[PDB]
Amino acid sequence: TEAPKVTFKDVAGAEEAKEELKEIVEFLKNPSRFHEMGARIPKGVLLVGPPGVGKTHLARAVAGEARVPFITASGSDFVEMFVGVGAARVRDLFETAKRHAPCIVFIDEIDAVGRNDEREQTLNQLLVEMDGFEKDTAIVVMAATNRPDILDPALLRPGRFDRQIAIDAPDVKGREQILRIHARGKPLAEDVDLALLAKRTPGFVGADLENLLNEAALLAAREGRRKITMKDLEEAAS
Ligand SMILES: [Hg+2]
Ligand SMILES: [Hg+2]
Repeated sequence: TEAPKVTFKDVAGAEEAKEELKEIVEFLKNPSRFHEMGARIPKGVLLVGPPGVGKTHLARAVAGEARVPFITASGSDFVEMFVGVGAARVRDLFETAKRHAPCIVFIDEIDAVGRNDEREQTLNQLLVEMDGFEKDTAIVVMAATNRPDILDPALLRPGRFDRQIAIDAPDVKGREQILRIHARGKPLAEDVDLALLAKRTPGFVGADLENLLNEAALLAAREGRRKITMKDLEEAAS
């Protein structure tokens, strides 16, 4: 019931995405206004971009910026459940979401569902739940993927995820943020400059930054060293 603490001011980069999401935010902040105005918002937004680019974080920031609940679920989990259970769970998800107007329902790993009885049954239920939305339903469904081209076309038809928003690799601030988060718990030498590390890793995604630190940690750990140095980070980079 408590909206996330994360807001747009906490999201580095994604400047274009934020612009395109302004409309969703304003709707979530005052759904009654858009209803009375007879306006019409998507209700289905797909964030497109590579893994470790901050897609989930941004979606959470939308709920935070609008100070509205952020209800999460995983397409992966749904499909892992017994045949029919994933569908039943999809059903439970939207029934619960409807008791919290307005809100954001975020389906993680939509690829698992949109890309086998389990998957199909889960997908058909999601399709039905989305078509089941009335123009008055104060719900915005968000999802994320990097391969929108191999996604079941049905998920992109009008009334569903008919709004896509590109999310590129993190900018220098995004990378620094990712690096600082993953550096927690790792002993760094005084000469370690995470800000410089971010500047010198343009194009890197969350996974690369994570393996860079882990690989630096392993080197220092293997050589029996007590602290990770800037050189270790530079060596682990490639
Ligand atoms: Hg809702
Ligand atoms: Hg991360």
